[PDB]
Amino acid sequence: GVQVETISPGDGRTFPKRGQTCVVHYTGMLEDGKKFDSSRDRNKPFKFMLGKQEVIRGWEEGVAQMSVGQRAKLTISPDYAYGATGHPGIIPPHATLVFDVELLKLE
Ligand SMILES: CCOC(=O)[C@H](Cc1ccccc1)NC(=O)[C@@H]1CSCCN1S(=O)(=O)c1ccc(C)cc1
Repeated sequence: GVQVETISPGDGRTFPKRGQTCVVHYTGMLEDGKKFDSSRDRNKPFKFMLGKQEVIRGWEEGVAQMSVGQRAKLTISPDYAYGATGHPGIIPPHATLVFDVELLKLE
């Protein structure tokens, strides 16, 4: 599933609701720890609507547990990410994914 390990705490009271747009900054890594993507390096937060299934299951469920302001490490097993298929061109089959995600704002 998805594990959430806090880096820096959020407000502990404002949690994303389905239908809201989560605004975040993230870095993604495979098990070797190497960065394969980063919104921070583009200096532009990434946005997604919780519940629209436009991000992997680990992200919908992991970010849903965070509060605004929280920065956490999300460790996602393959079944909650790309499974046996992977995402051709960047994530191989059977990949556990680790993301550093900071929930910046809700819109
Ligand atoms: C039910 C499935 O939804 C999705 O697999 C998506 C769709 C998407 C891919 C790249 C950029 C934006 C949106 N990606 C991710 O959920 C995940 C987490 S959210 C950040 C994006 N990425 S990722 O960082 O793991 C990734 C980066 C680049 C590529 C090309 C593919 C995946």
